[PDB]
Amino acid sequence: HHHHDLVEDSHASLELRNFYFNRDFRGARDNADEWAQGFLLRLESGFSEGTVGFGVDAIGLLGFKLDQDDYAKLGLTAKARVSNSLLKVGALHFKSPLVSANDTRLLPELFRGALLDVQEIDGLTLRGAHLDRNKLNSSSDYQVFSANRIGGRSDAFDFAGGDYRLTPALTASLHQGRLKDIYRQTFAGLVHTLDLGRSLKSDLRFARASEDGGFRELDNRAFGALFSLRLGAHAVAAGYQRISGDDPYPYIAGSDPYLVNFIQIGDFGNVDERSWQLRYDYDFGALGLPGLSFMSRYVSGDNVARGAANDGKEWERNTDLGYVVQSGPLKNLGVKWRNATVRSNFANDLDENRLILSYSLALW
Ligand SMILES: CCCCCCCCOCCOCCOCCOCCO
Repeated sequence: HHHHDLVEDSHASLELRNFYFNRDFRGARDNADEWAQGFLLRLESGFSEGTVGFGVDAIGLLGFKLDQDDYAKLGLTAKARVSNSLLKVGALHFKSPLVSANDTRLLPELFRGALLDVQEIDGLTLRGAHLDRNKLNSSSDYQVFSANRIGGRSDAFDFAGGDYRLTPALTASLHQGRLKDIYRQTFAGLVHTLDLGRSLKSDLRFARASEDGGFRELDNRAFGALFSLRLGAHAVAAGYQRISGDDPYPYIAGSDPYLVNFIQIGDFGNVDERSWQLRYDYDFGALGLPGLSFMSRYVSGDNVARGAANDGKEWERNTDLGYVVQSGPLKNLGVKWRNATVRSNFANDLDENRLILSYSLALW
């Protein structure tokens, strides 16, 4: 019986987040501070029997400040399954080259709309979405979209894309989408994974955007290259990014851009910006400290447009230090410290600390 299949096969978890966030400006008059507690209840039902299985997911968000992020929200999502392909309608949170929901604050950004994931066929995975609302990570209400830096107003985002495995090691991607009445963007990607005794990942990105509808003329191009070398417990990555045209890298305001040099604070997607990144990771497991992690990265950008000049420059340093409790009562309890420093000649200098204490508990 259907209703009961929904429950019998359902799963659920609760996540607790305690979150401290600090922004210190070099213009101290813009210094923000926040201490908050969040709760996230995730409910995923099973599917009703048949060719097309139906189900329902829910996500409950509660946040309050401790000193916006003072709210409660429940988002429903109807779903429909055939073979291994999935359609969702309602509240959405997913990642893709042209649109990615953010979850780096207390509570996640959500979109409203329809998302369709077609199961991998012959090495090919197709995805598509129609979105019509954005709910910023820090707020409870759904609003229409605008574009980062660029502005505009839009009540529809659409995209379709394919990810194709040319071989087991090489994946090619092509996504096309539109933020209605603001911009159109197309993305092509190539990713090579070399697994030896140790690994090298090569990630190439190219995206072009222009205006849509009656929006002011818009021209942007963004090329990215990221090479990530895994060497035992060590990892080093080098990234290169170049933004071109009259306009900066467009994306839905509030969301995450798919730029290889997008980091804790900056996207390095300013007009004409050229940037390079070095990144290091160490996993302390082999050493005997499973659960301890460290990450450090640096990005330097130049060629940024300042009026008719191109002498804008910036750099940002990030450091992540994190520990997950491995055993005992408090098992799965995780603490993470994210520290960022930014300096530029076209924006304000900033130091930022994020401290996140998180605990996840399976209900069933
Ligand atoms: C948490 C502090 C992060 C600072 C980064 C330190 C850089 C670590 O580089 C060490 C790499 O050294 C390679 C080891 O040299 C090979 C010889 O011995 C290897 C066999 O144990």
